[PDB]
Amino acid sequence: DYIVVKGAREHNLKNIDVKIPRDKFVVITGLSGSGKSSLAFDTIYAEGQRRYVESLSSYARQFLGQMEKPDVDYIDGLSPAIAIDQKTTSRNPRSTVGTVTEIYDYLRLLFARIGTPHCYLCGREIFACTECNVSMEEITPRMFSFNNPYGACPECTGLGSLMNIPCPVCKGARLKKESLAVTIGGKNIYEVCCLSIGEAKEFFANLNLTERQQLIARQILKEINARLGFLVDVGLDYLTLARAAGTLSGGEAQRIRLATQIGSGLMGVIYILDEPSIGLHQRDNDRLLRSLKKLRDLGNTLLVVEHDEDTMYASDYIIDLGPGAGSHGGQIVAEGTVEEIKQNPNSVTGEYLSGRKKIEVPKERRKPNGKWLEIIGARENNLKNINVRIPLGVFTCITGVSGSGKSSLINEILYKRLAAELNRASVKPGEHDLIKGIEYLDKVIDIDQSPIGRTPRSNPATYTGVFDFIREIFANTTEAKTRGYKAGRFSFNVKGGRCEACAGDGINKIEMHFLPDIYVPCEVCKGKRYNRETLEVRYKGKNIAEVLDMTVEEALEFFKNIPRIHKKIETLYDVGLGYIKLGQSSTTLSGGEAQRVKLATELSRKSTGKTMYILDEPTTGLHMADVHRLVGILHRLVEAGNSVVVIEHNLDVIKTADYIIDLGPEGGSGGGLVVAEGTPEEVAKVENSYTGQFLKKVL
Amino acid sequence: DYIVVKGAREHNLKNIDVKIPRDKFVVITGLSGSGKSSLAFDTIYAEGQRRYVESLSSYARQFLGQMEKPDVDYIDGLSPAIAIDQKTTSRNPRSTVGTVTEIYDYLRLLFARIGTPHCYLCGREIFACTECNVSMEEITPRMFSFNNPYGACPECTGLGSLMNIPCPVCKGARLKKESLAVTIGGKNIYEVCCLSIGEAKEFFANLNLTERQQLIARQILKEINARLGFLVDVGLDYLTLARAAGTLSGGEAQRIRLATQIGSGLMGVIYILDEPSIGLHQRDNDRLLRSLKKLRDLGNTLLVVEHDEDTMYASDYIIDLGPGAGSHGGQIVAEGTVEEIKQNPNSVTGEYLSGRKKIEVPKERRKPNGKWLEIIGARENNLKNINVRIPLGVFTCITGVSGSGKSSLINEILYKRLAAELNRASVKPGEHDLIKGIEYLDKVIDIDQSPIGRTPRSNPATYTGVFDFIREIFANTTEAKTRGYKAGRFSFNVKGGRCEACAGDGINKIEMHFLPDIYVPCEVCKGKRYNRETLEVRYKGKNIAEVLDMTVEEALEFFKNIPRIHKKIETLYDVGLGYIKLGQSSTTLSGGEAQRVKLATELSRKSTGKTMYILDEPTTGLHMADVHRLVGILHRLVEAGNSVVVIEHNLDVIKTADYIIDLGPEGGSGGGLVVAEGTPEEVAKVENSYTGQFLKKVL
Ligand SMILES: Nc1ncnc2c1ncn2[C@@H]1O[C@H](COP(=O)(O)OP(=O)(O)NP(=O)(O)O)[C@@H](O)[C@H]1O
Ligand SMILES: Nc1ncnc2c1ncn2[C@@H]1O[C@H](COP(=O)(O)OP(=O)(O)NP(=O)(O)O)[C@@H](O)[C@H]1O
Ligand SMILES: [Zn+2]
Ligand SMILES: [Zn+2]
Ligand SMILES: [Zn+2]
Ligand SMILES: [Zn+2]
Ligand SMILES: [Zn+2]
Ligand SMILES: [Zn+2]
Repeated sequence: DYIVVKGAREHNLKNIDVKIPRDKFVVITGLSGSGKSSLAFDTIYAEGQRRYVESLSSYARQFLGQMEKPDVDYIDGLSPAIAIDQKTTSRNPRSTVGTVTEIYDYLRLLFARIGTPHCYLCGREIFACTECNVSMEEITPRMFSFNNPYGACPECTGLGSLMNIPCPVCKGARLKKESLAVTIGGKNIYEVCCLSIGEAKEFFANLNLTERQQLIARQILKEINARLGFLVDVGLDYLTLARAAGTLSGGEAQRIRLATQIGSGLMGVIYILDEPSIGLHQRDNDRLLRSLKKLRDLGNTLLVVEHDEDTMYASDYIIDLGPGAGSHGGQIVAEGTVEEIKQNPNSVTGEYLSGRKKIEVPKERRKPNGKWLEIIGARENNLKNINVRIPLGVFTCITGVSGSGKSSLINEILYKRLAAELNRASVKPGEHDLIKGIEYLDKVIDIDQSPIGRTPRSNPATYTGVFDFIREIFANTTEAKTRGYKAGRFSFNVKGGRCEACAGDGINKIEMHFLPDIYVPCEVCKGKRYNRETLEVRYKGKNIAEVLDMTVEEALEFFKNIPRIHKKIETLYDVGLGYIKLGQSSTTLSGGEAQRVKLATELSRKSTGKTMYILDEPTTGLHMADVHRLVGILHRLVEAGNSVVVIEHNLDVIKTADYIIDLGPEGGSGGGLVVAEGTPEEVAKVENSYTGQFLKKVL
Repeated sequence: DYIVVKGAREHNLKNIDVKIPRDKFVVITGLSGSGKSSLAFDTIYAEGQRRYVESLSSYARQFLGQMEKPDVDYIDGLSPAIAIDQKTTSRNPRSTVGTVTEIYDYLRLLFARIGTPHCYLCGREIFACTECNVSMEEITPRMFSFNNPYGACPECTGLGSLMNIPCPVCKGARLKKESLAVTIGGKNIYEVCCLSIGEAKEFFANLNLTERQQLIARQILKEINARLGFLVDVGLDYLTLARAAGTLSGGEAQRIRLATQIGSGLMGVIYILDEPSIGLHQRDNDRLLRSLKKLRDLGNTLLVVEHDEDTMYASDYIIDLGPGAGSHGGQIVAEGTVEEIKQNPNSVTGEYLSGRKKIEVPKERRKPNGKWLEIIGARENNLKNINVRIPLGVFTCITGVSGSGKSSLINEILYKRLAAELNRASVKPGEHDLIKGIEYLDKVIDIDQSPIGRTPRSNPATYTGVFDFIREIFANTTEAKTRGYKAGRFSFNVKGGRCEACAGDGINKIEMHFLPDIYVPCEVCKGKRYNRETLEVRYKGKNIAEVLDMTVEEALEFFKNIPRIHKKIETLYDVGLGYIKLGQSSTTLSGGEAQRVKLATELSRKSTGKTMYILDEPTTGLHMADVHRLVGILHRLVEAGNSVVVIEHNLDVIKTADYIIDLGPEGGSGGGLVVAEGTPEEVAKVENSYTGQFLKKVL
């Protein structure tokens, strides 16, 4: 009844042991990069998945790949583990929302059972019609499926789009003309799938059937209603069953997977979730928590990595890691219920939970200086031809419920148009007329969690530009002048100073007969990426490799004398990356580390006062202290004369914003409008706004 | 706490429902082809595997394939399912017994922890030696692994055999010369792996370590001892950790998988096993049952398809299907504990359990007629250069414990030599000198469970030769003579009578854009495999397609007038295939059905009295009634003047044999000898023979 883990030394874990209770709601918390995500996914999920995959067939196990064995002594009390995260892929066009949620099969069964046959030539009711003289075969569930030759459209082989343009025959219905003739309640299968989830649930609720039809089709109706209710309680009440799976975002895919797992009813499975509440409005938090509790009540163990206060208060057991990040983290500081953590004096989460540390609402807010950005005729996706004014020089937050269209309206329209107008891009913008006020801006930079590189030749030091200064100060030493060296000698990108064996990468590729490529450190350079002649030069007792190896915190004291390097190192420390090292490969950096590197690079630049920054959910996977630091950094950037636009669902970040734009009042076809605009105080006075109500409650 | 299954209609299941208790020892029983194996594997295992695979990554799920959805209404209370069966594959040479059992990792850890360094050039002890002037790196567990560049032999990339001949450098050790220098207790890792499992366990038990060594290496020793004990209790105490996984047989692989599953300690997993006791001697039955109970006691549900009496008596819940096979089966006849089934008057298993029906020991036994088969210098595998005499004209059974070498000695030596001498084969026989008495035999036929064909053009009717008689009697009708037809017209292999659309196969291949090939019935012939002109001819109110469609039981009454067809149909009914149809495709036949078809074909032949039949475990997946029928058929074949040699572990079949040859007294290197020979009464008088003791107890 316990999951005993001993000798966990994965990544930065400091040889810790823990006993996680089974069949309970367990939440893991900690600072960003403190090792909680590693401790969960790389140890427990990896072991649970491997112990089940290895027992399967040899062909399937090899096809799925060989998961790396975690550095753990022994794990006791383990079950097969399923991980849900925002890591979806396009996969294939054959899969849609209905197929993933396993409701299309029930729809096919219902249409085969109580469907009403019809003639596609004469339009009358029917197994043959005396008017059109056409004979039809027996009704089977296989006919309504587009994955079989009996029902798939012959022109587009049941894909709905010739390889992409829509199929002219079925117009994307993915089914034969004869199959679509069968209609239930005046709507065929395609029309039912085209409806929204809530609309479909309402239609099924009030559907009228005869006594025989109700008697024969009851379990199917019950299952369909239960699955639709699960989907609604999850939060995706605006989606359509006919939507392709690839087009869904990470959060939508994760929530769909959660709903499918709830519907399946699997028992004795360890579920590991990575921030289920991300990309979700505050009003859906209670429903999400209820859904999580319902999933747990099926006989499953829940391991949720969430920093939400409501999730903390609704959990059974909380495990806190820290007290810092990187080399300062990897230890269990607090453990117990929420009350024990709140009373714990050495817990980072408890300090914010008890109210000792909190984000203070500013007493003064900036005002626009007559410069505005106007968007005219925004009609992309569900936008109802609205016009929005975005003030310049202030901190602007775009709020609204999920599916309101804020992410599309920002990313696919404003950022694309600004990039085309300023950076001379080659990407088609969204459906809009024109943008007024572009001349007030000079450049636009988008900050996200995408990796900063794909090769080991890119490092945070090189990205921030401090590597050039380091090379110059190394070449300015007495030894370099004596030996006639150049500033480019101390670089792993130009031949002459780097090691020729690994070409400056520091690693070598070894190919096995029946195994994938394995990367090992270079033997000639011992992973130092430099030859002996270059490494012979030392400045202040340290060489170039030693300088690259040390962390930002050590570099702060080491480079106190040089002001130009000191400024960049101080910026990197202020963006919260004091534990990282300058020589770390960009391929190993996480999303948060890459975002912090980009923020530090933007801060170090000489702002001209005509720069616009766009951030899409910057608080993904961030603790309360990380949120406070990010708010401070954003406020500093705004005070630097630039403009910041952030799409955020966190109330703490929202309450500190200067301008708020609300999109709603619902999601999907029910949204795309503008509800409230202005300062947070003004928005809090709007009655018909959920964000306004939550802001009024917070303030 | 229950597994509720409703509306199960897979294959021949007659829409049954059942409630299987959870976390209990459950045994499913029934006649061969009664639908128990289908009801278990195709429904429960398929659903449990699919509900876990679909939740995994898209790339892994598609790589592992898409399991077919069973025809079941709904299943409640399900967990991920693991199926263990004799369906292993060669896979890759990179996997051995130790790697599969997950003991090689612990061996590497132990050698890295308490290993004794040594010099491979001077032979002295050592991190460098002042004599050879050679420096060695730090000892790490990765060095002892052959799947990494640090330890793999460079000549053969860590495979142990260049692509096959052994690597001249490492001589199959799969490791570098420096790695093998580290020895624990006078033996390196390769020598430890080369030892038998029991010998290795004994060596580890009496291994002497210092106080510090014992303190630092205790968990590893405990895990190694536990895994070795599990392997011994399973029954494979003669295997070697260095043996390749591909060379293992089906039973050995299944038992290794069982031992690995026990060692892993997974919880909340439904385990489905297909005859775990097959290929195992009676003396290991108690140990196997104890191992199964220990595996269940970890919090798992056991679904065992076994016909053993001891398994029935050691189980918690028994579900019995029947009462017949094929169309007569697919229903739950009895359900409850062993006492309830024994008292049940309409249970097939209970009738044999209570003693109402039993196999009677013959009161007289046949004697050899001076004709014997002599094998001289049999040295293949573990045979210790023994000579065996096999009498001719009688029923001979080859017994012995697992690993004694009976299967090798028979199949790879005697059958191969007889085939080369008589049928003019091109397969190299085993290590033997010569065989005396070959001139007494005319031909040798081996009967196994391999499929009788790979195309739909082969059917049991064509295999037995009755199809030619059916074609002749169809062409002898008045209509065929009037239309000038030929005997070859009513055949799906020659153009002229068969349907040209499907070329007589009856199915068509349809290729999808992103899906594998799908086979559907031919539209032109409607699956009848004949054109309208041929089908127009009817004999006694039935056409050729109708004749092919009907079962053997109906054909018995239909073809009473024709004696030649009646004899073959009666033979097919007597071999227990009265439920099968003549037109069934050979690709869909199971192993038991194929074996019965081969037995019927052999029975229908005109025996010349100089034929030898070899059967390897013919009682695989057979009920008690099936065993009785097989014993009767074998006795009839022996009485037909031929010779039968059967390698069987079942005591019921053994007690009815005329001659018994015992190989032992142990398995592996401890066996390969001859213990007892003669009649079962004589064998039962041998004290140092487990088979003799069991025969004495039975008689
Ligand atoms: N490729 C697409 N095809 C059809 N409809 C789409 C597509 N992409 C988005 N939509 C819909 O158009 C709207 C886009 O809203 P979007 O801006 O993506 O969501 P949001 O309000 O920011 N919520 P969230 O992503 O959950 O944080 C939603 O109603 C989507 O369902
Ligand atoms: N390819 C191989 N390489 C090495 N040893 C082998 C190989 N095949 C078999 N052996 C060994 O040689 C002997 C062969 O015995 P075998 O006849 O296969 O077993 P058996 O006594 O019939 N038992 P079972 O198969 O369990 O019913 C055993 O000791 C095996 O471990
Ligand atoms: Zn009509
Ligand atoms: Zn189409
Ligand atoms: Zn190098
Ligand atoms: Zn030496
Ligand atoms: Zn080698
Ligand atoms: Zn045809």
